[PDB]
Amino acid sequence: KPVVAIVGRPNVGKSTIFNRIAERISIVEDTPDRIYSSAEWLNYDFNLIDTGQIRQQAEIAMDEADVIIFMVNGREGVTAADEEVAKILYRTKKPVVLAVNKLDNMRANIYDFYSLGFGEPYPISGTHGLGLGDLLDAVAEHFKNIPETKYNEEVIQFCLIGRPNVGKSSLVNAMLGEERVIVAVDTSFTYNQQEFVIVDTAGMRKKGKVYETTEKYSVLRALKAIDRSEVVAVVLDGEEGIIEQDKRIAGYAHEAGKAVVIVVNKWDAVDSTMKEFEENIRDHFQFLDYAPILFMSALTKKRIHTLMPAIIKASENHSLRVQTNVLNDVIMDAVAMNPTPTHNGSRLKIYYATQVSVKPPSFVVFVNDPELMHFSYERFLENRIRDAFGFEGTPIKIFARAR
Ligand SMILES: Nc1nc2c(ncn2[C@@H]2O[C@H](COP(=O)(O)OP(=O)(O)O)[C@@H](O)[C@H]2O)c(=O)[nH]1
Repeated sequence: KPVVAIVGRPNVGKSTIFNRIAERISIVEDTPDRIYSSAEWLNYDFNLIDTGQIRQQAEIAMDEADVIIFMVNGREGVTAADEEVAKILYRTKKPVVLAVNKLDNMRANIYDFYSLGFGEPYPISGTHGLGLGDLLDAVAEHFKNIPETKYNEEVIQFCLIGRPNVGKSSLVNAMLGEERVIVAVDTSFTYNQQEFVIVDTAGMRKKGKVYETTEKYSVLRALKAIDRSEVVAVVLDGEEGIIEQDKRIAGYAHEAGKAVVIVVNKWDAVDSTMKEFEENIRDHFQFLDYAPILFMSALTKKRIHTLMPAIIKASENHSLRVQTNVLNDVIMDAVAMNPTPTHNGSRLKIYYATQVSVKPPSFVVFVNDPELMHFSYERFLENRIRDAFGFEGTPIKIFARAR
């Protein structure tokens, strides 16, 4: 069932590798010309795809395929022509893997290929079919995060999670009632003529034809939605306040690496009370600090509009992709301020940094010794980055590898 797309500028072995992991399909059940299932022998199954200036491939590809293999040529390196393909493929929420043709994993030791910014290279000799098992290992994993429900990439998916009676049902409509908004297990609406989807909106429709089973099945119901949403809205109870489950479902988002927002509903029904309740939230949600605290009301529409904007802001950042050149200026700037730690002689060195993921954005820092980068410096960098391009709404992770 999964769908994989080899992409890259022409004359890089795209056509070679395809035959490696190729029989064709014709008049059999499908959601599509020129589709193939995986080379039957192979460990796993999925569909391959022929995509038919390369902008046409790149879009048609990321229209119809949930894991994309972008393939350069390492005979003579990261071509000018290549960097524009990457630039096209930066506009996708789907995974991407980096095939580097004709190399020894040795000839692979090139920071240039990391720059392109889709993570680690995976070298592949093509004629001998070396280094390929690792590639399909790096691809297949993503099959485990492909949702069985799919939308156009320009659709934006989100959810209103929390404990019961807090506002979830009331508050969804108040938004839909606004004139900017224009009205299937989910609600598929538009705002400013742009598609939107509140994921599992039967979190409302089910609970009122059905006596409330128990905490377990509803939370699970919610965490399953979170797996499909890009922005979560953790929507509290303004009278009642903090607890277990709010935190529990809200902690899963950060641990899923999800764009979070903190809505405080039933604020009409509240009599300094903000900033004491804010730092009360920031105490008990001291990981969610990037995410903004909204003090709206569903019942009286108070600040109801302070919402879809904040989502778009969070959704925009969750995707937001930084230039490798600027980023390193920021990082070189980091150390000149605060020198790296001493481990009595052995000091940490930061050679080179680069973006690799999004949803949520993720950076690798290349160093002399990974464990020498203690978490303290790791966050210092994180805090520096956020004072540069904001990223206010989203989590970001910072891995680190030996050069
Ligand atoms: N009087 C009163 N009304 C409540 C109480 N709890 C909930 N409600 C009402 O029921 C609604 C519950 O909100 P809802 O959006 O359904 O939250 P959800 O059930 O978690 O989606 C509120 O807007 C309140 O008017 C309560 O303790 N007292």
